[PDB]
Amino acid sequence: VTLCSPTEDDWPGMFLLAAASFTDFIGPESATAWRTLVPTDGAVVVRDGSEVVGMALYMDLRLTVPGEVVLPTAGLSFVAVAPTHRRRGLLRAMCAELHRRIADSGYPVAALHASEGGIYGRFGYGPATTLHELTVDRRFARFHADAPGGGLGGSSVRLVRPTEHRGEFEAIYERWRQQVPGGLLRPQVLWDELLAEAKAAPGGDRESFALLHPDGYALYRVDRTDLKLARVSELRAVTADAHCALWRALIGLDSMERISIITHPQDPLPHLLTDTRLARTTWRQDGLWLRIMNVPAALEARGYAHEVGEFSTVLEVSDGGRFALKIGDGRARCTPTDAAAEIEMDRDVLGSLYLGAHRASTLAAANRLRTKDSQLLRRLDAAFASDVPVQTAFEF
Amino acid sequence: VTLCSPTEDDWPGMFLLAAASFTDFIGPESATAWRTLVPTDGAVVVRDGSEVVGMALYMDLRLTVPGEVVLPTAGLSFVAVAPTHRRRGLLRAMCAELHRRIADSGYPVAALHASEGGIYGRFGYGPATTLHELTVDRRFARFHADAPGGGLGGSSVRLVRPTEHRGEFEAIYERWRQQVPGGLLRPQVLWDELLAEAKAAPGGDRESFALLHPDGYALYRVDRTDLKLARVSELRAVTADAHCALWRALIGLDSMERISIITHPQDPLPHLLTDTRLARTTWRQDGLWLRIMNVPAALEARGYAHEVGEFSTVLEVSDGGRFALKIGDGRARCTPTDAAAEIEMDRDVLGSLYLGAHRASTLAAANRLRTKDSQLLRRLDAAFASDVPVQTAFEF
Amino acid sequence: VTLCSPTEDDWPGMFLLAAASFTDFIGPESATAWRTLVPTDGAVVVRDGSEVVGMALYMDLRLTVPGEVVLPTAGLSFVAVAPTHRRRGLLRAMCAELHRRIADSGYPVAALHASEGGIYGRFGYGPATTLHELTVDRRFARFHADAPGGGLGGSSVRLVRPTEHRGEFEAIYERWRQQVPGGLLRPQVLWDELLAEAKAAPGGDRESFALLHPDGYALYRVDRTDLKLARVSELRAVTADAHCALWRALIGLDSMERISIITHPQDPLPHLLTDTRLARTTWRQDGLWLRIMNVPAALEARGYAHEVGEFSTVLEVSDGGRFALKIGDGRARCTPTDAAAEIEMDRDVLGSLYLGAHRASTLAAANRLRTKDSQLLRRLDAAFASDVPVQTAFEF
Amino acid sequence: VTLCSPTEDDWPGMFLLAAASFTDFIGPESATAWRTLVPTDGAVVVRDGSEVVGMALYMDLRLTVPGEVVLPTAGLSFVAVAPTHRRRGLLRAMCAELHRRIADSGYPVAALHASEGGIYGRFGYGPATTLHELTVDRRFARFHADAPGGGLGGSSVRLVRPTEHRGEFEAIYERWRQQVPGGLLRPQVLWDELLAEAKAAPGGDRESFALLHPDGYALYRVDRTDLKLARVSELRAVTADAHCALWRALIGLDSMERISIITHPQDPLPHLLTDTRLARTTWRQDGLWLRIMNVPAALEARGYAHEVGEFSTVLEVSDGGRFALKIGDGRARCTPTDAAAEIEMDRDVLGSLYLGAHRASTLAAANRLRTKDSQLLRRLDAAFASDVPVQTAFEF
Ligand SMILES: CC1=C(c2ccc(Cl)cc2)S(=O)(=O)N=C1NCCCN1CCc2ccccc2C1
Ligand SMILES: CC1=C(c2ccc(Cl)cc2)S(=O)(=O)N=C1NCCCN1CCc2ccccc2C1
Ligand SMILES: CC1=C(c2ccc(Cl)cc2)S(=O)(=O)N=C1NCCCN1CCc2ccccc2C1
Ligand SMILES: CC1=C(c2ccc(Cl)cc2)S(=O)(=O)N=C1NCCCN1CCc2ccccc2C1
Ligand SMILES: [Cl-]
Ligand SMILES: [Cl-]
Ligand SMILES: [Cl-]
Ligand SMILES: [Cl-]
Repeated sequence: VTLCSPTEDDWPGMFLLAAASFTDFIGPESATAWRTLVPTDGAVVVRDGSEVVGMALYMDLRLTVPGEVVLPTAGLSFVAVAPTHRRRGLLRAMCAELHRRIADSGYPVAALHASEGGIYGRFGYGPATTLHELTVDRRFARFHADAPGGGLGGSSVRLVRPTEHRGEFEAIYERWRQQVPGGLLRPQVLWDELLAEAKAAPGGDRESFALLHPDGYALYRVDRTDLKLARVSELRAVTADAHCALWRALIGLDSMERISIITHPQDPLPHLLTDTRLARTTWRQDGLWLRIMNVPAALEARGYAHEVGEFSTVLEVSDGGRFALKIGDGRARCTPTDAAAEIEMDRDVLGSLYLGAHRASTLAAANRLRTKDSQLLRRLDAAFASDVPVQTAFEF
Repeated sequence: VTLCSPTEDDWPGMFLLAAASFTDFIGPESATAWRTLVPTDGAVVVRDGSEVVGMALYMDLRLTVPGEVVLPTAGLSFVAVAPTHRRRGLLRAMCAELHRRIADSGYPVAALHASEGGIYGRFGYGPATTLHELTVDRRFARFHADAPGGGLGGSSVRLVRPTEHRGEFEAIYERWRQQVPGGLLRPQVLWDELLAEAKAAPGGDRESFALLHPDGYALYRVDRTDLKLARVSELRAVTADAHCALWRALIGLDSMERISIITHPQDPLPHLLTDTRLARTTWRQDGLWLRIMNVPAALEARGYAHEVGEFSTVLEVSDGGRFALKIGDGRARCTPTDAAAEIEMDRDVLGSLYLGAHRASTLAAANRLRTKDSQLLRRLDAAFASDVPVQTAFEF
Repeated sequence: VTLCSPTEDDWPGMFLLAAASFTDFIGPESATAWRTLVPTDGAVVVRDGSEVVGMALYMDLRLTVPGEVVLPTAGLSFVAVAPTHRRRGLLRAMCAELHRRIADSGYPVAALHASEGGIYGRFGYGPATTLHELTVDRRFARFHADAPGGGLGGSSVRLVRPTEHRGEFEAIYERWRQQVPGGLLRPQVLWDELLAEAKAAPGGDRESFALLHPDGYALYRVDRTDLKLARVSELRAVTADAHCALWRALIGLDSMERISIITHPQDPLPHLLTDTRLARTTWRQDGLWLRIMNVPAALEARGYAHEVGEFSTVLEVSDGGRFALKIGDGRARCTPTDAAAEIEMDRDVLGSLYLGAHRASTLAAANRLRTKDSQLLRRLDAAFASDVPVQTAFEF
Repeated sequence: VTLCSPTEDDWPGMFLLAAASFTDFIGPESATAWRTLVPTDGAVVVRDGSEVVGMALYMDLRLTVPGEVVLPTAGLSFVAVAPTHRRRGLLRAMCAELHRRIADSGYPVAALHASEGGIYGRFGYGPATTLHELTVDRRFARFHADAPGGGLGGSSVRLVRPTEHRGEFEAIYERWRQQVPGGLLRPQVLWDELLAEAKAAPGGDRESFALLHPDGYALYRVDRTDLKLARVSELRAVTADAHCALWRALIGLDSMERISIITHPQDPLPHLLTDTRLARTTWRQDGLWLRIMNVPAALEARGYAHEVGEFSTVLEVSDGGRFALKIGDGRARCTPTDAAAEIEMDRDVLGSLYLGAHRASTLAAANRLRTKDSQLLRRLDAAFASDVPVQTAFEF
């Protein structure tokens, strides 16, 4: 059993492993498109001794973090171990090799979407965004008097075919992703894939439509089995007017009983309606997971809340070093030290704090971060918070 | 049709209306116990012209708000209009009369639990706490290495009969409620009621048991139909050790598949486990609703976050006046002014901000609070936040 | 933490532990009745250091094994560890103490019903009977021309109240249990309990009725929620005529859609009908578990199939010794030896073979019993088989 | 209404009748492939008077029976009567004609799979194999210490594409079918059909994968709707090592919650696991049905258990004659006699005994076989039993 970078001849075997490992396997053609984001030496395989019995790779991504800072990010994906070779340490060996390559290549952070929640914490990844499914019973939905875009005249939203307005979606999404923590740059190939998913499939998904505003769009389709459910696959809005206008149009889908969307916990939708309860949370789960590869680079690159006054502390990451951390005027300086630690946490915990989705004091209450200073906790809560709520861009 | 305070002879008619209006009607005996919290002139009825066709009352409560400040609070309850007298303006008339009496009596706030989410916003109530149901598949649940109380020796938790340890539950709960925003004083009669609900009922609920720690307790029972589900009706813990220890014991219920609890969005439970996903959010809803009766009294009484630096603004509540609001050193001063408003919101919106459950910037994104200054929004978000997360005490 | 025999003062604490551990806890009064079968020193408890945090006991039973031989049998029951004291080795300590007492008292076998299937194998217990639920859609059920009791005249079965024919049920059951492997003597107190379960409960089970034949009876009741399902709680028949007659009567329950029974895999019911498929197997599970305490006493006491010719072998039980085993003329002699083993198995595997419910060759195919001689396997299969199929008497 | 052998021009009408009669109708192309197994004069049709209103045929098969003896077997299939011509005696007429041709052609046995369980007993067919669905919750599944193939090093199983390893599956299956009662020779055309079913269908079944061992294979696919269920369509293993290894790999399908298989009642899978209950029996049904066409040829051809000592009896089959039956040294001699019968049974009952799936004493308890000698019953039980458990090859 040996570990190495795959040659072109290894890819059919990798696709076989993938097809048997991921029920949602996107298939050879789509896999090949996403492959254009995998750098040279971004992939490892494990051959028996011959067929591939393990694989993993990362893609070159661009992640927005608080303060509208964009970080090069290694996006782990296509991770699989053959059902015949479980419990043999293959995942650990593959992850170790990739992390070495990712660190040596100069990525400050790595990221992934987790197939299960109990696997990646031990490799330093913490859940950093939260997915929130809202299901609206639109038959009762009525907008509040305060909601934007309620006046007389024409509507600002248009019902369109997705493939005919690619440029407008691209430009709107590019604006969104640069200003929202969790945003990812979506390259041309991923727009090819997205629009391909928009068309109907025989025995599969129904046709997708779009609602288009100058400052926002929604892509939706009727559910394949529940014909009174419309599923919004993606809603991106850059202003409050655009967000409200798009939801007015969606609630105008009179043939539907329910509209569902995977969104974030701070989606203002419930407050747009006269009955906030109509926007039911039907599902909650971790979204993006983060491993901080370089602690000082990551902590210095991020913007911090201006409201908290300047403060200094000493942070130890359980293996990843000890640092004097000074935060003031929305910026951090993070330098080596051997002074006594005031805060301790595992590497994964820092990932969970990093985008502002989890509060330091909540993690402290579970003893995932240790300190004897509750004032320090309040300061970390406040500093690491994000002005603009953390969102999830797209799964990879 | 006339409106007045009920006499003793009106109560049988009120119980009839209640039994037909609330499927969860606690019954005459329990209603009579809760009645001991209703002040003289705390109730109104509407007679036809004779039977009672409308009723409403408030109870004298004590609500903890951020900064561990306890406010006298009028708790609206037992609100009903006969199915024969709908759409006749009875609710509006009853609420107006009660609010007048509540304001004249000197309550700074009123509160309630809403039967539906679309009714009480127009009377000035905003949802101020959030209920979060977690369902844990305990068969996979394993505690993180970091979690408290994992070492060798004896356990600190005892399995006990609720009725034999009333004093210990009372004292633990009293500690909890004084330090947590949303906490309510639970008087002797409500402990009588709680322990009465603990016993089994023929054809009804099963017997309740308790898990008792020096600094926490849990009350639970097996679900009446799903015999592999244990429902935690109440878990109150004053330290992280107590909270973890109680959950270790609950996950030790080997005869169960699932443990469910109605808790709050910042419950650290998910982070106690090696797989955070096992703590599934199965339900989300508004808890306590708040109407601020006196804006300056309420805003001055509350503690504010020390992290935000001193700032001043002008707040208009849509009918309830305009105020110069100065916040600094964790305190507010709130005085009358005719200077131009920098922030505007309806009265209900202020209730939703008041305990820290909803962010000003989220409400702004729905246009429920209007300002042209985003720095001011960040400052309000930070100031109104609560060090200790907002929780829900008990339904009334 | 200490282990000892309970005093009278320990029983309230034991009932508390029981009520919290067994959702089907029969309650103090019934527990007290079953207690009459627990010998002096038949119970152990574990106190903290004080409350009981662990308990286990055995009852004095009489088990029929093949050849209509009745063995004194220690029936483990009421086994529980507090949810607060899991993973502390309490079960292992309690089982070790009880097994020592059971062995020293002279029981050749111990037995139990398992709450879960993965717990008791490591303590030497193997599943020895198989429960088979049959559900008959009686609306299509038609008896085969060959089936007994189809001729003209009066019926031999009577519809009766269970409490008025106790003596007849007792005598029929006593005949059944003496001739069927798996049969248990049912003492007077267990008949008191059975007939008490026969009456209706407010909000609980419906009233039970009986169908009575000179050589058989059935006890049944309509399901509490599914009113078109009749559940046969117990059917005991000593002749084929009685068994068929009782099923003719049950299929005569014209108000029902379905009749269900927990029976054994060799129940002839399917073959009584013109469509064997109508007797659907809706559930399959282990029934009685057996631990052979004394290998030679147990193997010598049992009758063996006369069809297999005399043969000799050497059997090793993984800890419980090595024996020269000679089987011929339906009898075994089983003596100590140090000669090379021809068959090896763990103690639990022998329990699974002992009543004839599992074939040696099936267990060999899972490598639970090791031999290099397939002729020996065939001989063991044949010898250990039971003329009269293995059944399950009652749960304890 | 006349009955005759179909001409080429009758087949479109037969396919129409088939498409309207079998919801699982394999379609014209597949029907045409299976047709290659139908001998000249192996089919009958009934025309109105013109369209076909009835049809039936048999295929030339090779069935393995105990003692690894292979018998030519007429496999009835494609049996249908038009919904317009029910209750007209068409089935009886078609079956009578085919049985005459089958008997005259020299087949000792005929066989079928029954659409319903109440139809074929009256034509002499008895259910002779038993299908057992096991559903494994693989998330809890852990192998016993005794289970084969648990040691260190590489795995012996490979994950492969079915179409690329046809030869290896063929050879493994050929070994299996020759040594297992119930085995059927699978000709080249049926391997063409099987591998065609392996590919994905748009709006239909998902792609199939294989797990390949030198001495065994499994074919499986994810369920089309339940994406956490993997269905094993076929598992064939010639050694215990191969069977265990294949199940280790299947339980290694970490993306699945459950693995299901249609197997037989003696599958050792449950005993491979530390918790035998995890292998849940979720479904039970008759598999292959057998009609013995020639009683002495069938009874003489079969091998019998060597364990039972030589014995003689007189068997009457209700229409099919009376015979002196002598069984000894694993062989039977079966000759005509007019001596008094000691055992009587219908022809279908003998089919149910023939492969060892049903015990003579179980059938006696339902009065489906009559004798006044219980020693004789024990001898028949033992003699007709099969060393190697009866299995079901493939449906036809
Ligand atoms: C984009 C994508 C793939 C892909 C394919 C080829 C290449 Cl070169 C790169 C990525 S995929 O793995 O086929 N499933 C994809 N998307 C669906 C949901 C994401 N899942 C997938 C399962 C899996 C497995 C380990 C780790 C994470 C996740 C997150
Ligand atoms: C404590 C209680 C009552 C009560 C009874 C008598 C007296 Cl004097 C005071 C309170 S109750 O109304 O019978 N239902 C109670 N509890 C159950 C859940 C609370 N629901 C109840 C329905 C209802 C109706 C309007 C407004 C709020 C809510 C919140
Ligand atoms: C008869 C009986 C009990 C009993 C009570 C008191 C005395 Cl002194 C003896 C027996 S019981 O434990 O309350 N549940 C009983 N019957 C219901 C089903 C049996 N279950 C029960 C759960 C359990 C727990 C460990 C081991 C086995 C089994 C098998
Ligand atoms: C192989 C096969 C057919 C076939 C087709 C053409 C020829 Cl020439 C021979 C066989 S089939 O009848 O179309 N359905 C087949 N298989 C599916 C399951 C089997 N069912 C089928 C329904 C049916 C109808 C009566 C008797 C038995 C069974 C057992
Ligand atoms: Cl989002
Ligand atoms: Cl709460
Ligand atoms: Cl039984
Ligand atoms: Cl099979």
